Amino acid sequence: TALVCDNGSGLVKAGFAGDDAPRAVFPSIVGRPRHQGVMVGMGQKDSYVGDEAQSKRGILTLKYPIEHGIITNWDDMEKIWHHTFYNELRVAPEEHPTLLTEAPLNPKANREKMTQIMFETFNVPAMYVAIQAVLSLYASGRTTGIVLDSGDGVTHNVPIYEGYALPHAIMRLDLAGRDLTDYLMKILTERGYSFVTTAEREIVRDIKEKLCYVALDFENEMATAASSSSLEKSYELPDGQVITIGNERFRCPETLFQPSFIGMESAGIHETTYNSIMKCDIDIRKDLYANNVMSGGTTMYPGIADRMQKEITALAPSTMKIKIIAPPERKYSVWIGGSILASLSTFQQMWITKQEYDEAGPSIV
Amino acid sequence: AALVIDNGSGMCKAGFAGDDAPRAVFPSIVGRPRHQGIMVGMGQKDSYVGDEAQSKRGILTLRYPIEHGIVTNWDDMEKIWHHTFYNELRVAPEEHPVLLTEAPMNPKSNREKMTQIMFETFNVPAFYVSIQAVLSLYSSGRTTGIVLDSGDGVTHVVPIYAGFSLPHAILRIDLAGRDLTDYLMKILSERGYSFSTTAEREIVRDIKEKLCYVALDFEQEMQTAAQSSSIEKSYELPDGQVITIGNERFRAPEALFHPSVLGLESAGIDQTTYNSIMKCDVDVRKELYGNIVMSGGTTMFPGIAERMQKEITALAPSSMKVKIIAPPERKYSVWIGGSILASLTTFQQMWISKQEYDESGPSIV
Amino acid sequence: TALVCDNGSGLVKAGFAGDDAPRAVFPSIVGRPRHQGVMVGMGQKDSYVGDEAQSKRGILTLKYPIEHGIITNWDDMEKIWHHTFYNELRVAPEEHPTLLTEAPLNPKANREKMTQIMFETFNVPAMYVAIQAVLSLYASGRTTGIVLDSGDGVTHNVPIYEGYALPHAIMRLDLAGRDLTDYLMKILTERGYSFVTTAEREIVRDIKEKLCYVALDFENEMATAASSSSLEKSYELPDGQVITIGNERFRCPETLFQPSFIGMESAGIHETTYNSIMKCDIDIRKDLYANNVMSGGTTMYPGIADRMQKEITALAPSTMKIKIIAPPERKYSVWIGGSILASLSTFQQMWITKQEYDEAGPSIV
Repeated sequence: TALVCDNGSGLVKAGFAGDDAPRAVFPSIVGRPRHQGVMVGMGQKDSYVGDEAQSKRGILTLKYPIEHGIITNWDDMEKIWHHTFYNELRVAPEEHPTLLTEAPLNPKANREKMTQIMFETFNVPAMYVAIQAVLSLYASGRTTGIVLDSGDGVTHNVPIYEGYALPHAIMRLDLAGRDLTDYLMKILTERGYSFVTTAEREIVRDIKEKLCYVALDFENEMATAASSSSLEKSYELPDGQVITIGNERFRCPETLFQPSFIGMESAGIHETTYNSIMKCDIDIRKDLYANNVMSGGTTMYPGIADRMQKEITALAPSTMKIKIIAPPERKYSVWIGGSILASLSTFQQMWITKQEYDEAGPSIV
Repeated sequence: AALVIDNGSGMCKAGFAGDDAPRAVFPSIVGRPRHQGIMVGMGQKDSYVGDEAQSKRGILTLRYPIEHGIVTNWDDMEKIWHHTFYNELRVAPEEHPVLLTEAPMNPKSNREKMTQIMFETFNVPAFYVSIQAVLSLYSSGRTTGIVLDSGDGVTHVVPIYAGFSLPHAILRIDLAGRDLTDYLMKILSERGYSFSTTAEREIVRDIKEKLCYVALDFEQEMQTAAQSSSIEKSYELPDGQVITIGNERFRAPEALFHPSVLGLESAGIDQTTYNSIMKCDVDVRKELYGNIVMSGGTTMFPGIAERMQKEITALAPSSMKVKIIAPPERKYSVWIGGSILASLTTFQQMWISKQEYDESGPSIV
Repeated sequence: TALVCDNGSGLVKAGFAGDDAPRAVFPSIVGRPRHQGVMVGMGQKDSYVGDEAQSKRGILTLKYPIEHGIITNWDDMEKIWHHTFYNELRVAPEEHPTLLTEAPLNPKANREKMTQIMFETFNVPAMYVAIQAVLSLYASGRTTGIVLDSGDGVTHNVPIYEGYALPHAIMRLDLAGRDLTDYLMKILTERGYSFVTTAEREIVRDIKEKLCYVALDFENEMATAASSSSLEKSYELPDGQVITIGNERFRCPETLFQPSFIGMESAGIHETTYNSIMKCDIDIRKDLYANNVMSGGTTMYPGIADRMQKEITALAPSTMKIKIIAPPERKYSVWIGGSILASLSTFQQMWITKQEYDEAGPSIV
């Protein structure tokens, strides 16, 4: 059977086509040691991937090999792809068709390099690479719609008709998980605190998951922040510092809607939906609006879907019939979409064989 | 001497009669500041146009008043001219007879309204409006010839038999040089290519000009882009990223022959030439077949004349004299046709006088 | 028991006999899939008829099997009827007598081949084929007159006196429901609009039915268009672009009186009536001038009967009584007549059975 492997900028999820829910789920980090010391009962080790990269981070420096949707470094990608099979999944590549995911609408060479390294270094009998937002539409179990796939690096509004994007409206904005934590980090220093290590930047990254939320209306939320302590939510910062976070808790995740808040020349996410759709053919738009679907990391925020209903309806003509879906499982949607499609009998023919590599070469798809 | 200001949907060119090269060529963008302020540099003036407005996006909200060579906003079109006269050419409208252009099959009122503003707010001593294809044909030194503009704005085929357009086959495709840059801006994304801000989208426009070509046979080509990096040409993005560009090099221009890849079941430029020619009378058809003149910016792509020559040969009888003629200057022919027409001595009695304007009014054209 | 199934340039109308209004109703379209993929619900498919095809129109190749009321392909047609019995009426053709309709100039071959398909494949027990305009006269209940049959594909003048339709007096004029809608496309796009996608492609059809007028006195209604009265009629798209249709609204039905509006240098319906009544005998004439019956989808226009009233009255002898009988039901009359006829207590011994069919062969029917 086959393996599906969502390479995030920050999270890499993998498993056997057949199950509902992914097996290997690890941070996309390659760490590297900061001093010649011996690990307790190990060789010194040149690098650390995912999880042991995460725990041994302090004595380390951590690079992520995927930034903003791009695989940037290609060795550190191999270390991730290795850490899947030979560490997380307990498998040998040549046993398995493998599938990986990519950022709405491809050319060639970065996929060539993906396809290449698969069949050569690892020797997987088959590969397929399939679209990240479009696979969230496959997870949502429909054809048409507009996805907002926003992970660590890169958000995407993707409008779709048939299985594919109506791609001319796929706005990127590289305003996403990373710079959202950078805001929380600043607005807590502003609040009177400090943070130094990347571990501490994880603890920031973390308060983002647990305490940062999306109001239905910012202006009334700033008002209720100014009225009652109600919004303040403390948390024991591991050391000790039970810190209070109040108006910040929305003033960070807001950043999708206001890049002005970090100080960037982008219009907000709420508007980019309308503009992507206005860029598209005009009547099928109705279907697109009716299936606005969300996915990834930064889409996990408490309130974001109902607020997208306030916002996008005020942008669009009132009779528009807009409907935002955002799967409860959404961190894994690209993989749910993946497992099922990889396991699909009418799609079994579409996989890239080993054979097609050895004859036709890396730019197969 | 008498001016020529061709109102490109994205590219406006000005100048006079007689000049060989267009004197004032600029991005036809009206820019207004997002918070108009008290001082210099701070966004001071209620409208900018051209390369100034272009860099100043960061302070502005940009507009294109002309959509599909149909001026869809006059209150912005005017103020472009007020910059084109006073800030580009640095001259006063009331002194020079003006020649300005139109997209074929212009709704008469819109012409009459250009005619209105020119003589009323602009008080120009004389004026004449002119059809874009028909001027580009004059910049080949022809009377007769079916012409096909593909500009930034809109793509237009005209059976110009002997200096007259035959309306009934003046065909339009609303997928064009803008939507082609867009066609590229779709299909670079899963190599992590970042095109999403207007700055980035500019960069994808540059790649379209520099690398994108019409393959002589689409499918064969694809398999050479698979088999070899023969197609694969690298490019350094303004930050410094050595990217490589391959399939998109031939896939991006090909939306002109297959509108479908954008999402418009419209006939390709070739099919549309043919279908315009048949829609003319039998004897008109012969010369049109042998005198297909290409015009605009989007007719520049390497491959396009040889490819049009191939396909129209399949489409016409074996013994039919198919013959393409393309100007190396085709992004500017429409302007050159202006400058030639204004300088034509014969034509000095053909201008619309200020007299006729005030005796007979806007409707006379 | 008996069935009636009217085959149109636009729509099939099927049912049983003696039902008031058609049981099955579907667009004469036959689509083929352009993409080898599973429409998850079906397996692989052959072809799509009706609204199966009018849903999947983008991914299909649509074909019009019955150009202008003449059966133009028998492959697609056999499938239409294969769809008619089983899927729509949900029953088996072999226990059901089946009346169908035919064109006023319909060749023997077309009558005989529809009947070959009828018995020899579907195995129906008894069938009838009957001339479209007569069946409107039979829904109008009379034996005599001149029947102005304008549907989607064809406009007709069929005189009848006693039962049977008059072959050399039947006028036909191939400009009708389609030619009018896609004209309303041009004049309204000309009014500064564009029906770019599928459902406003549908809205140019919708507007034509609901909103349009055969204004009585068009000339002094052109004055009323030009002096601007509140004749203007907004309607919304699927988005919130309220489109304002005012004048064109009547300037499009105007084509059934002057064929010049599209481009045919020929006499409008009104005249062609008068001409057929000339070509008809003298003694009949007083009937024809007073039993001018109109039907087919296109005759539904607000004002068309009054207008026809005046047009032929301005051509006839003033000693003559004139009457254009436009029934409130006219878009289904061709079937109502059929249904009534099949349900007639006298018609059973004209139910042409397989016994009659076999022994005589196709030429019995």
